[PDB]
Amino acid sequence: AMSLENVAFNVVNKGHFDGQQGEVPVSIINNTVYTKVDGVDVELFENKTTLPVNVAFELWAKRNIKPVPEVKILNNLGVDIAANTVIWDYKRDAPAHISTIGVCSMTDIAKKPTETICAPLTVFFDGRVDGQVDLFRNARNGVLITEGSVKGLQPSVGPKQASLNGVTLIGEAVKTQFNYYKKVDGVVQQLPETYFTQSRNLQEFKPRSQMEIDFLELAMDEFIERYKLEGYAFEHIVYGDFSHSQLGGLHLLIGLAKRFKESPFELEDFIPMDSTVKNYFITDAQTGSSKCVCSVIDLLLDDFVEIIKSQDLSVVSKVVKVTIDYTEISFMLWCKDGHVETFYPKLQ
Amino acid sequence: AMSLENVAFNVVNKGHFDGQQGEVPVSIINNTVYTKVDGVDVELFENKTTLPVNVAFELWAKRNIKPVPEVKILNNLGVDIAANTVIWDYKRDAPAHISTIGVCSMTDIAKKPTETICAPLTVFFDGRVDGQVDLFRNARNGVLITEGSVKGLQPSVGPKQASLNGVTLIGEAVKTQFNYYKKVDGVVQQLPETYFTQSRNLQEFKPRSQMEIDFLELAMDEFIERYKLEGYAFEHIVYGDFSHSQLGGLHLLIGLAKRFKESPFELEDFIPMDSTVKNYFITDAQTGSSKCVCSVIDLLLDDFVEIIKSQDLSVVSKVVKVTIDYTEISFMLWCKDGHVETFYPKLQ
Amino acid sequence: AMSLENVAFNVVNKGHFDGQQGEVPVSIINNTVYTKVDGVDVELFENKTTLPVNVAFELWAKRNIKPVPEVKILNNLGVDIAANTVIWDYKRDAPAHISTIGVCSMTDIAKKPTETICAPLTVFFDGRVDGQVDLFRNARNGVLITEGSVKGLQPSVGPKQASLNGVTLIGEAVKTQFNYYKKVDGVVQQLPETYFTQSRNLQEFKPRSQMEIDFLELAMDEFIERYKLEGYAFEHIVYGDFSHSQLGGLHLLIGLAKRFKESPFELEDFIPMDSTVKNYFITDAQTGSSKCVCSVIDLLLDDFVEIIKSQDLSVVSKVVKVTIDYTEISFMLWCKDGHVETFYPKLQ
Amino acid sequence: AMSLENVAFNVVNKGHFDGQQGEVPVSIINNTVYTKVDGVDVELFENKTTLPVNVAFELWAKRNIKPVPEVKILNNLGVDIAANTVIWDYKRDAPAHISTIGVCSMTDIAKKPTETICAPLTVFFDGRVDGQVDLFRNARNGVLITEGSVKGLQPSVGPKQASLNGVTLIGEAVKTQFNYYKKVDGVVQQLPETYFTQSRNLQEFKPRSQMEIDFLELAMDEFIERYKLEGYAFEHIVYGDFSHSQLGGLHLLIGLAKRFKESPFELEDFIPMDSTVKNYFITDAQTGSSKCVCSVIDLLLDDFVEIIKSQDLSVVSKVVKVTIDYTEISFMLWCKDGHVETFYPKLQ
Amino acid sequence: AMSLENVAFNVVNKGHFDGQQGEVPVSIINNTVYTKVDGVDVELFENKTTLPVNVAFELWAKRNIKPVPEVKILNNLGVDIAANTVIWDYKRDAPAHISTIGVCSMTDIAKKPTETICAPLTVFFDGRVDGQVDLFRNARNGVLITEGSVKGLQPSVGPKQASLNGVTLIGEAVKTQFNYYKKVDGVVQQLPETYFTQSRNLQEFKPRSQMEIDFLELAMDEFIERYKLEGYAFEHIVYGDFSHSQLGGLHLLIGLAKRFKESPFELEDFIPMDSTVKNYFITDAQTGSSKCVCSVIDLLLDDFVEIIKSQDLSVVSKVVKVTIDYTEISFMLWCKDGHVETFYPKLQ
Ligand SMILES: c1ncc2c(n1)NCC2
Ligand SMILES: c1ncc2c(n1)NCC2
Ligand SMILES: c1ncc2c(n1)NCC2
Ligand SMILES: c1ncc2c(n1)NCC2
Ligand SMILES: c1ncc2c(n1)NCC2
Repeated sequence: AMSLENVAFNVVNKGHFDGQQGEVPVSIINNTVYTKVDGVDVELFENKTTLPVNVAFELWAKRNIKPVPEVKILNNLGVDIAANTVIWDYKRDAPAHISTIGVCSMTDIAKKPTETICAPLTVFFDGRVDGQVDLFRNARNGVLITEGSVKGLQPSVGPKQASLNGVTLIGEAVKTQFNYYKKVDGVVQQLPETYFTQSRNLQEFKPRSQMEIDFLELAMDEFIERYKLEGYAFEHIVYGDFSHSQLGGLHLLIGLAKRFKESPFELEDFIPMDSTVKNYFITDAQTGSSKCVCSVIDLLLDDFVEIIKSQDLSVVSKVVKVTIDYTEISFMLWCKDGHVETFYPKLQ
Repeated sequence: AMSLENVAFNVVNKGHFDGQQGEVPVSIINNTVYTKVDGVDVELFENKTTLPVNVAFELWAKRNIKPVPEVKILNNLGVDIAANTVIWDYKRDAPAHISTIGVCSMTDIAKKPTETICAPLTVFFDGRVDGQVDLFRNARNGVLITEGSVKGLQPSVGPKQASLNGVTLIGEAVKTQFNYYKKVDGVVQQLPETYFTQSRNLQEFKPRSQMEIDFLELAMDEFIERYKLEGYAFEHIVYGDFSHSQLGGLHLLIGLAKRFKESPFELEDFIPMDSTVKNYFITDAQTGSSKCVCSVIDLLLDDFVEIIKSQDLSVVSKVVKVTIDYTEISFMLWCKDGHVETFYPKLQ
Repeated sequence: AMSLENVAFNVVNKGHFDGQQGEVPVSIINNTVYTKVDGVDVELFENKTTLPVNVAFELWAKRNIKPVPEVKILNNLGVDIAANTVIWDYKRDAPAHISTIGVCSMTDIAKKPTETICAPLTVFFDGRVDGQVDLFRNARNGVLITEGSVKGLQPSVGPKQASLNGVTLIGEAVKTQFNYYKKVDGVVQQLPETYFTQSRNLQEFKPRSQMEIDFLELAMDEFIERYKLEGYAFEHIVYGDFSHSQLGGLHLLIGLAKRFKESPFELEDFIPMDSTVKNYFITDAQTGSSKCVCSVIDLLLDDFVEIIKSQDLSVVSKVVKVTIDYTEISFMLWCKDGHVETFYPKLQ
Repeated sequence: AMSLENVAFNVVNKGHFDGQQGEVPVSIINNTVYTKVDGVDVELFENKTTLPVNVAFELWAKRNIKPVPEVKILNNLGVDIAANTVIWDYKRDAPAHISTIGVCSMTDIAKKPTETICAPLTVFFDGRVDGQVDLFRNARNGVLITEGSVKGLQPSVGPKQASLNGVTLIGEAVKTQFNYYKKVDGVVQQLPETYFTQSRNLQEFKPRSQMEIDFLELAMDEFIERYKLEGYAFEHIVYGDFSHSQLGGLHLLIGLAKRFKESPFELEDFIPMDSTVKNYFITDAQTGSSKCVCSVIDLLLDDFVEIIKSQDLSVVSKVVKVTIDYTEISFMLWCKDGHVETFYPKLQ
Repeated sequence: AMSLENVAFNVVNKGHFDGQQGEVPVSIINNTVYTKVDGVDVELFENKTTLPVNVAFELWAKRNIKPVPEVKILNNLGVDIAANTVIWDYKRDAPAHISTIGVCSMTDIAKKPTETICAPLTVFFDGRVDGQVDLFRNARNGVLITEGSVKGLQPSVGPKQASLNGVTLIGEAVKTQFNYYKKVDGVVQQLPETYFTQSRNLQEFKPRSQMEIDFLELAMDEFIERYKLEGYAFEHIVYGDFSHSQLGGLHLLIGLAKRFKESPFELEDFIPMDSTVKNYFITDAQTGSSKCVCSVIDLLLDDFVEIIKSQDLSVVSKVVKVTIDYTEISFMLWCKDGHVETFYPKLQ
């Protein structure tokens, strides 16, 4: 007996949809859901989605409140829809997927992932919910996450971090590192060996290795000396060049974090969504050095050093493909006289 | 267990709210309520009110579908709120009253009219619903309608016509002529002697007397001759004067109906609401004769003749007060040399 | 002391803005202006313009309520702005001009047309308002209308009809036929010889000549015989050909009116604005004969006969230019063996 | 002579409504009020209320700009409406009350609180405005605030802090501590002995006692030792338990402030309004420990210590009612073997 | 071949409009432009302007991404429109000018500034774009900026700072200090000698002189002693008086910055636009001292000291006009016994 007033009752009393019985008075005006409290309207939800306000309200209330894979991972794995849950995309303030399965009568394409409409779609399954590992085994297409082993299925160890209510974290009181499994056309697919992005923020950036501590503490020339990075263009790629009108390099988040401590800069997120590589229109406030499309990736500095040091530096220009977050990231490598000139996530 | 989905289910299956159990998927977008039918959205309701879309939807679904007094009568009698029903105002496409009693959780000020919040409000009671005659008997303020006699209380015979789903009609299969009772501060009022407006349309106008048949059939001069109306300015007041830039007279609906048969005209309803006297910005299409504020009343021609023939014609200008639909309508009477110059509802 | 509440007071009490003092409570919700009447909101105005709701409300309230030239005439004469009035475009439900002069503080570019900002704009002047003939005399660019003669200036007799509150009519109680004058860069122009469109409706079409009476009364072959129209393709151009999937001809409003009496058809007005030539996507309901772009002109049948009879019929295809409503209308004339095949307004 | 353009003139020139004469051009688009400045539109107000945009604009402009009681206090005292002022609710960005008295023609239920419509409503009166103490004496229901004594009326000393333009502060240049008086059904009511919440922020939290300084400075075990809190579950209730998936305790704002200094966390305010007890969906970013409904109260630590130490610890579970901000706050007390297990504001 | 889908393609791929060929799917809902990415809608733009959403999207995409004069300077110089660029006003989130020249088909009044419609408008020209210095020489009205000298034109050295993508900065990698030129009615105008505002923020305020360092570091009485400011009311004007209900003075941004370090305060920007002098409704959080209209200017402290010390202190009250940002700023000077009482930017 699903209703707008019951979803609102659950939000008000339980903090989210919790299957509880009850109704609260609701008013919908434009794109906002309000509830009456002591004679006045109190805002419960502001629709930022392209779905109808009451529909987006129910999907948000029905969001998964357990640690779930970050939307960039689900996207990189080709996930189309989730089985009997809503993965809320906090970066877009919208459902991560267009349709649902057994969640909301307006967006449901099926009540169970076993329905034939779900066979061509890559359904996300959560091994923490009863019966979902079995539903993945019977699914034609799907991605499964588990906390432990599944007899016969070869696991892929995912990232350490997961998203819990929009907070990306490495769990201590909860498990956030999952085993990942994928099936394409009824066949279990081998997930590739991959690096993982660290999902850190510029404002609250923390080093996760002795190399990262040394990058943030040491001066540019002594860090490059200590880590034998001469001829790898870290001065351009990681530290950044703010001497010309066009900002040079600055493609690693740790380099932006180091700069941010000394002077501020504007990062225009012109495609605001979760992705392995992010594109920003950057304007350095100290110098006025700027770049319309500055691709940034948050790799652990050691992982980036390992990628660039593994490269052959004998050709003028080549596409270097690196698996990051299960996806193929093309990098552009420019060399001269056996030294790196630039190395950046190739702007497609 | 009131809900948006249940109100929508009732509209789709029963044509209105009928207390039936069930839910249909609903989407709200801007001011419209849609329901999904075979994968596509079908419009159920377009909000024309100043209330939230979902709230207006429920009050419209919960509208009274029996013949009810026309909103102009309820307003003239000082009705503030209705007891356990919604009087839908079809002229405004909105509820006739701001609040409800035992109807909708968002608009309810009380569940029963016996609650102390209803004591100072003139509550509308319908003697056709069980226990409402007794709720009026106990009420401090109220208006009661009945189909027959009430013990001890003397009735005021109302108009022949009532509104059934927005259709104003004189019932043949249903009773539309009610007895009216009114209480102010616990005292049963003596409702005054009143004329009633006829609530006719210009396009489907029907005469309701031999004088009205003769007005529409005969020529102007022979009707005035037959009914001894010389000196009463019917040529100006009722027939209308389209010879000058400002349209002269034309204050009786029957006169507009007669004109409408010969040539069309635009009637701008600049305050669209139900009222005893209506104001229109009229433009006669044949002549180009026009008037910004042309007050029109739909009185039976015989009743209008009685009013104008019962006035003293010895003063240049005076206010003539007439009880019409229980309200005091002021008219402006202009005379010269013992004859009428003009007579018009000075009301809005 | 202009205000929203004062404009609303004027609309409610005077039927339009009349400079009266007073205020009524107003509420604005989305694109609608409401006013409170006995505790409930009554709609005063629904904004159909691309201007802000309160601004469009004031321009509509301040609309010219005298017979004014039809917007197609003002446009054809290059009118940019009106002097101290608003020409309301009833076909678009919007002001005919972007800006105003001495009308509304939000849209005013000047308070008087003598301000230098108005010098390059063709200002519309109304000789019926005191001092406007003299403001046109001093203006660099302008269009003047008068009811009589102007000293020294030679007139161009305009169309018989004018628009009074959106009703196009030939005045009997008011004058609708104006003298037109135009100045370009300080020089009084000689307005060209022009035909005028008749501005009739399909539903209320009336013949304005003995030829038009004969077209509507007689059969196709006897009308063409009586008026010696053999070889002029009136069967195709005026009567219409509904025998093939593509509707043939039907470019004169009188021909659509004749057809409309026998059987209905849909006319999709895909560019809804006032213009000399109109384009309709027509679907004949009886036959299913249709045409995406069917250009229709409302010319007096005698004027259309004069145009087609004054053309050289010796070339396969050529452009025929005709001054209609002061503008140059291009027609496409197609001939074969000295007879007309088709003739149609190539205009939009 | 109230108007939209006059309210806007006052906002632009005086920073709020100040009864000044004048008008500025205004445009309303969707839910925003703009004014023209140097040819471009400048936003004056964005409507976040469920009232029409122009109406909410006027109530916001007419907001009380003197220190006023925090909305949680007015609500806890049953205040329905204010006398001749608007208490703006900055937490909701909306008027604290639905209707007004002598403020705005659209929301006014009366011009003076002496009107009979105000008798059943608890009207807020401000003794700092001339004649309001007398109006409270004549009011059937009301709440009065004063800066000093009222002859014969027994005062209740309110909180030290008040809200001045949305800034909660303890006044040094202005008086913020008021005497409070309440009347129910014509009878002056004795306000109960009460504790007061401190109205502090997590980000700018300041200790207001030596115990609060010691809580934030000392380690958990030495604070509990110093203040003899062994057996009172401060480790769970105040410090918080982040070791399991469900976050344990954390019901006192000072405990959240201490945690906030070490590591961040998300507090989802799912019912955003001012209240004595707040409910948050909390997610600890360091551990991933979370709780859907975590009730938080900002009491001075000494006051909380006094409440819990006053409890009988001999029963398994009991409801403990404490008067806070004039309202009865139910707490849930869970004991075992003469020691506290948990003590929290009971989730209703 | 301009289109919505091409503008969106440019935003997604180039970070702004870059004349590139291509189309991406777009959806417009209410005031937001979305693009489809991996089956879900991603927000590209939220319209905060009074222009249609698709039109504002194109003007924002077509914004000037080079360092440009701050909107306060362009306004103070009477700039109406820009030549073949869009100056985006980041403080209003809207175009700085109503119309464009050769930018967008919906807002263009002309394709080239040489068109006669641009002659009466003060067109902004950028000497960094080819042919714009010549277009300024031929323009009747205009403002020109250059990086170097223009043969024969007497330059005005502008402010050190410019706006690059909404970041006000003094360029190190780019030039931000321009030469300014103005023409009124075909005649090159001599720009006056002027002081410049510093365009600093309260939160990230940095001193730009030894006097400014001493103001922020030293105590009030020793700074006034060191700089011989006795009798100049710096205690009131610059430091601020928070002892009474009305906040005294506090008209220099550096004084607000010094206060901000010790205690917070709310600054209500009730007219949010870029201007030489700003007006704020300020509420000091520590004391509750407040002022509805507190005019603030960010002059370099030395420049302010120079202005006030240059004043004659022998009259009770006088208007003192100072040229700041090319505009005449009226100050109010109040003296008594040869000493300053107050000196503030006169509230108009
Ligand atoms: C594209 N981006 C950067 C570089 C390049 N091409 N050649 C050397 C450096
Ligand atoms: C106003 N209205 C109508 C009339 C009048 N004044 N004098 C004669 C008739
Ligand atoms: C285009 N439209 C009409 C016609 C034509 N081409 N050829 C003969 C008649
Ligand atoms: C509800 N909440 C917490 C507890 C309880 N019941 N029993 C002991 C601890
Ligand atoms: C206006 N504002 C401040 C002052 C004044 N007038 N006289 C002395 C001080």
